[PDB]
Amino acid sequence: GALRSLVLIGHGSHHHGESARATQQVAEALRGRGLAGHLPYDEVLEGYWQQEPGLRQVLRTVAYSDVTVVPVFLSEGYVTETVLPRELGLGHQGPVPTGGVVRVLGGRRVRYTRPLGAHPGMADAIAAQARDTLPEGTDPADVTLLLLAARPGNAALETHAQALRERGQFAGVEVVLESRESAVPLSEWPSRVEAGQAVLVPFLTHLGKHAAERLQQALAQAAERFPQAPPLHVGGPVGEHPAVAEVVLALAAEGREDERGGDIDQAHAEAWAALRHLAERGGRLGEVLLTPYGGLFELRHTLDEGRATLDLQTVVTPEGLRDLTARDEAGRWRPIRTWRTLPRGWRAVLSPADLRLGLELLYPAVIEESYAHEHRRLHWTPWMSTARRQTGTLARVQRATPDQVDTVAAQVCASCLRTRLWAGHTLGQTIFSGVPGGLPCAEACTVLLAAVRDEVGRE
Amino acid sequence: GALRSLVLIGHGSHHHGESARATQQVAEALRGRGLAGHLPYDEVLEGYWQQEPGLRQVLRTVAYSDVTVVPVFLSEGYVTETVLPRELGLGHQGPVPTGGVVRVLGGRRVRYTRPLGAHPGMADAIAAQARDTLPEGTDPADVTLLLLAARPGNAALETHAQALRERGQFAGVEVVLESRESAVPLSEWPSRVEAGQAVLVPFLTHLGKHAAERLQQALAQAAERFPQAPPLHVGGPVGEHPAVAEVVLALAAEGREDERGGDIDQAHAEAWAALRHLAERGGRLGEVLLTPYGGLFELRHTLDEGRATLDLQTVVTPEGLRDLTARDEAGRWRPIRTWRTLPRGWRAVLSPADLRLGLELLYPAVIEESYAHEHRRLHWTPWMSTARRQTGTLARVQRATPDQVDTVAAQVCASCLRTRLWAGHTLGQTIFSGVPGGLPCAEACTVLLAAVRDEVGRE
Ligand code: SF4
Ligand code: SF4
Repeated sequence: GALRSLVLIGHGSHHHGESARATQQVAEALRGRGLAGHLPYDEVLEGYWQQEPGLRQVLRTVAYSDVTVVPVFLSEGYVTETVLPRELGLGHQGPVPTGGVVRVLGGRRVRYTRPLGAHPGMADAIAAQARDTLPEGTDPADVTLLLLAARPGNAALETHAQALRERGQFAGVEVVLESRESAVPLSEWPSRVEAGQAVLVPFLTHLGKHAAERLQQALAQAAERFPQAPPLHVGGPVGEHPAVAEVVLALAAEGREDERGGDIDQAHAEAWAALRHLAERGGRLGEVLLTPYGGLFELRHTLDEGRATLDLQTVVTPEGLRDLTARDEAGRWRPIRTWRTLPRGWRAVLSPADLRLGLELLYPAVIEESYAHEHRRLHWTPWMSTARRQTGTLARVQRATPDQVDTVAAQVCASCLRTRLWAGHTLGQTIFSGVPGGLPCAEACTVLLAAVRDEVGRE
Repeated sequence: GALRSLVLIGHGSHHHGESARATQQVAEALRGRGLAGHLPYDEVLEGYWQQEPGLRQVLRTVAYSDVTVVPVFLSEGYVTETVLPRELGLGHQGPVPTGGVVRVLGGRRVRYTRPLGAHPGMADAIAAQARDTLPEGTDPADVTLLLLAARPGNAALETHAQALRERGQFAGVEVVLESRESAVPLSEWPSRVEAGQAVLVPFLTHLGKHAAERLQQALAQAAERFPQAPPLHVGGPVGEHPAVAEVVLALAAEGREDERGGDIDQAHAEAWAALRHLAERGGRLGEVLLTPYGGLFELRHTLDEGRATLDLQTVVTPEGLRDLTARDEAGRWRPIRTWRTLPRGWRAVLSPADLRLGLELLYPAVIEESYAHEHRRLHWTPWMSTARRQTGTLARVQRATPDQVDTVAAQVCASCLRTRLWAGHTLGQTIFSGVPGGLPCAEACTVLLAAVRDEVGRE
């Protein structure tokens, strides 16, 4: 009853899975330590800007009254200083204090940290990535370290670069930058490597395919210009290296003000007790069938009821269930997990201990929002409140007519299991009073907002 | 024990519902009479070119071994002479003579008639619509009868226009043409009227919203060009008039070489015996929950399991159920009824006598195909064979590579409940083995053919 939640925030995407992969990797590694007894947290949850579990939903999902939120982002700017605290409801803008933003929201102590890329331990993670990218014999002393920035003035990266120069285990360290579409152009890298070899580490959480193409073109330009250039070993993005989890832990601690921890959140616990009572009877939630299976719980798609075990792909972890359900049957990403697009073909066998994380990853926010609606205490947010928060390209949703929003919502939300309470639709029973398809929507989602944007820009 | 089936064939659509409502209106009227005892057919079924029940499916749905197929088309031309016979598998092209084309296919004797538009009874239906359209005091001999054709070469309508002149009930009779996108265009109609009034009857099964705006547009042009034009009364499409049912009956009767009749098709009868068995125990079929309800049956969406009965819209006829499931929750047409897009919010209560029609209109061909697959005898048609039947802009599907079709099918078919047997996908268990989402796909559908056409076109 000194209990604490860690939340990790990633960018996410409507379309590309890689963009959640760094957050999901680190989350699972830290839970792993929790299983082993070396985690100063009692749970590790995820939230995303551009998919579910969303920024607006993530504090509804935390089990405990003491929460630490760490941004798994490598730059300090718009997204981290404006977008994430605004969507989180932290009422803060601009530079984050070292040590973080401390708030009281819900019945909850929340502390929002500086981003991952700001922590000095990122210099260690870079160096480790670089050494792991080399071939079995090679003295780093003979290797020049190239650090690939995503944008021009990443002040943190320059700092890490100078730390690694001083520590002196590389022949040299250069910051490289791809051109358009002062740091050294990647297309020129051999002009800076007079002897030995080079190694490239992207200072990136991940590498999407357009980005990867920009990069290999840059390198092909280099090689055309310098046809006998040093051997170059190209690493993966530092955001996927195992060391980032240790950096996340250091960031999470620095700035902590109170050492007491928190307590369990009662509303949340009540929701999950109801969920357990249902799982024990057997029951259905969305497109998922839950079946007690001795001392375990099986989950499968309701369409796959009665289907032979060996005609299914079985998993036995919450994470493997998440992964199997991340894309639809065409292989396309599912950013809104309540969409009526859950793929067939899978089975999950879960321990009683793992059931909650399993459902929370499969259907984020649904157990808690449903239970709250069942008991008429789900408060929802009108379109106007949502539209008025948006900045960037999304601010334009503010000039959508109520006809435009209804028309777009009719089309978008038809794909979804939820009922759009924020648009005046009503929901009388939920998953907790017998109805598998009875799920509340409390607020216009990121896929709806983008569609309204597009409609508004069509003129 | 002389048993016979009538099959009505319409155009249908991927996107719009009018193009089937004419066929559905006639079919439903004729089933009503068959209960009043006043029908020479023991069932009335539907099939469509561009939606389910499709031309490839409809004959497998017929209960009897003697079948009459009437095209509800107001033309007699390439579509009725070449396309419908080719898709139905009749082994016929060109002119169909009065009395039909007779074939033995499967176990059935099938007679394919001339189209609705070719029967001389259509003059009576046109006159009746004309009379109904006049201010009900009006005297016909004071009125010029204008007949709107879709396209220029409607020789059948010209035949009728001449019969109606000879009857003489009207001041005169002229054909005019829908606007492009030597009978005179509708925008010139007063050039063909010498009486002091006119009545326009569209020789169409239906009038979509596009074509309706264009008709209004043409009428505005006529009114400017001819400020002296007399008053025009505008009737709806003749295809929607109750008098068309009597013409269909007359067409069905012409040429029945005999008055013997047929027997029950045993394969079809077996599949419905299997379904009845499943129904008395309660079962799930795709996205539908089938429950014994005393001596009737209840159907609802599986997502609505447990939902309060009074929160649902109740229907009690197969046709009502069909109408309520015709569109998705965005109001978009569902041409392929096995798509995972069945709307929520309804319940059907059906007598045992209505169960089969109910299920056949809700999910065309699913019962029979599923039954046949479990008995290891569902015959599938390979892609290249489908592609090769096609003509026009659609023949372009013939250019798609195996990878191109595999790529489009993964994207399109992801929306579908069915498993593409024709593409080498296998299905080990169907609805009849207790798997709600186990449904076979025996042949590429019109929605997938159009998607492959667009892909080839884009590349
Ligand atoms: S806004 Fe619409 S699509 Fe998004 S979660 Fe809500 S109901 Fe679903
Ligand atoms: S071709 Fe694909 S979308 Fe069409 S009915 Fe078959 S499985 Fe369904």
